[PDB]
Order: sequence, then C-alpha cells, then structure tokens
Amino acid sequence: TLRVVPELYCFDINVSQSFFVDVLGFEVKYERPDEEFVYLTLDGVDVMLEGILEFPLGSGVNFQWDVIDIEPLYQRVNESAADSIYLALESKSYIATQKQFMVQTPDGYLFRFCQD
Amino acid sequence: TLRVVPELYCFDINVSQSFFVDVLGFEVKYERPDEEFVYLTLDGVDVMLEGLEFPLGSGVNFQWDVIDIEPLYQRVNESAADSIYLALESKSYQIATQKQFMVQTPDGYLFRFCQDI
Repeated sequence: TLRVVPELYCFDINVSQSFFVDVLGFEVKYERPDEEFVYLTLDGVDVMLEGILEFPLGSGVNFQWDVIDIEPLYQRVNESAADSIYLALESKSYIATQKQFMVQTPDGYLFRFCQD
Repeated sequence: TLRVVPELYCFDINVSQSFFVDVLGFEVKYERPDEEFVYLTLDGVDVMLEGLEFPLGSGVNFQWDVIDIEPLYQRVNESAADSIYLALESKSYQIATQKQFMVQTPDGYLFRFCQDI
C-alpha cells in the first residue's frame, strides 16, 4: 500500500495535463484548480502535476514517499545528516492529518517522506 | 502490482548509496557493480541509483509499469511521435522479457514505460 508518488512541476499546466490525458491516456482522479494541481493515475499508478547533469539534479520533481515510521526516520536523519533536512517535520491537516518532512540528497533530489 | 520506480543518476554512486542506506535506512536489494547500478527499497517502495528551466527532471528516469504497452505506444506514435525518446523494444535476460519505450513530456520529464511478459 506504500508508494512513491512523483509530484511534477509544470510550466503550462493545461499543456501538461492534456499530454498526460490525451496522449498517454491517464485519468484525472481529482484537482485543485486554483492551485493548478492535478492528481492523475494510469491503472492505479499515480502522478501529481503542479503548475507554476548539473547540481541540483531532479529539478521540478518532488518525490512524495510513503513511510511506516515517520518519527523514527526523522530522528535517524537528524542524527546522521541534519543538514540534509530540507523541510522540518510537520503535521499537515485537512480531521485527516499527514506528518511529513523533506530531505535533499547529495545529488540534489528532493524527497517528501509522508505518513497519514 | 504496477508501480513507478524512479531511476536516479548519481555523481558518485558510492556516496549516494551510502546516503540512502546509512542516512535513510534503505536496503540494497541487488546491484550490477560494473554498471554502477543499485536497486534499493524502503519497506517495499523501490528506487534505482545509477552512477526551473526546460528540460526539467534532469537525471531522472521514471520506470513506469503499464498493463498493455502496445496500445499505449501506438497512440503516442500517432499523436506525438516527436516525443518518443526510445522506440518500443522487447528487452530480454536469461528467457524473461520486458517491452519498453521512453517518452519525454512537454516539460522535459523522461518516462520509461514497461510491460513484463
């Protein structure tokens, strides 16, 4: 049930959404128009679109990564490479809550570890 | 069973592997040393390591599992052939085969769609 859902930043959200839907055949599961946010899936494999080899690599990509131990992992990272923490641990809610924090790897990739 | 497994280019494969294993707690499932390739997982979620301006996502290749790659490829070839990065091919190893093709989205992201069997 744990998955990594890439969140891709797009220059022209309508252009990107059309490519994914019309060309690749993805289906829109839901959206947040005012944020130019689109959650898509292709047979159960999901991807997120959000409108706007040199370090940092992976520009525009944010790996939303499901974990089972958000607190222990956060403490493990603070204990071994605190400077790699990009966004501090937080509880984001809508009540439904999702704890998460971000890390930047040595290559520049950004990971958003999450747990509901 | 279908998943998307990101493959990340690394400046120094040893440094990146140590970061994922030591700092993040990932486990190496298997490797291909002479290729500087490493396959890792964190409780079932996998990632591959390999040693804002267009194109975005440099260094990333999304290995994306699909159910029926043939109809997908024919539609891409029809309505967006210039977006094809790697043409459809059947890749095999000792016989296990996987069909795949790569496409670049308008923003520059590279997707490697794959279908087993």
